[PDB]
Amino acid sequence: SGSDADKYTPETQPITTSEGKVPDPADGIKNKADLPDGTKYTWTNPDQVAQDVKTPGSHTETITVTYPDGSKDTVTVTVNAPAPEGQNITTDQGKLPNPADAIKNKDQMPDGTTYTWKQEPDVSTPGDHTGVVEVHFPDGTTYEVTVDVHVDAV
Repeated sequence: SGSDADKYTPETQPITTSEGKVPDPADGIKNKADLPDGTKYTWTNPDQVAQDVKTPGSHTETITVTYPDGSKDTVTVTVNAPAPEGQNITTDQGKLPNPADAIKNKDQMPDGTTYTWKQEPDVSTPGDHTGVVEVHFPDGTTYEVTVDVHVDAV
């Protein structure tokens, strides 16, 4: 059509965000310098990206690229919100750790997130065990994390 949208090819790159924060959609475009001066970048669905960033995962979002000729291109980008990550821990035979100890990035979870054992590791037996930590978000959602617990013989 001879439009800018037909001429240019915006390339996306994954966006990593922090808990609940929507970034500038321009952050999702790898080759902004390729595009005309004054090209605009907009979250195509602001409500969706706002809700998606409040939960762990790699979420598919769309960015609208508005060109100076009035044409537009809507591209797909990943927005990554942190998930609770397990870390290996060690405990004495018989002792069940605080489940929070088995989560490596508690600081990346929403303020007020708490932790339980959904499935406790069997600490009465020395050796390597897995347990499941339940991550309890303030908004009432939860996340299960399989974690490794080494039990030292006593």
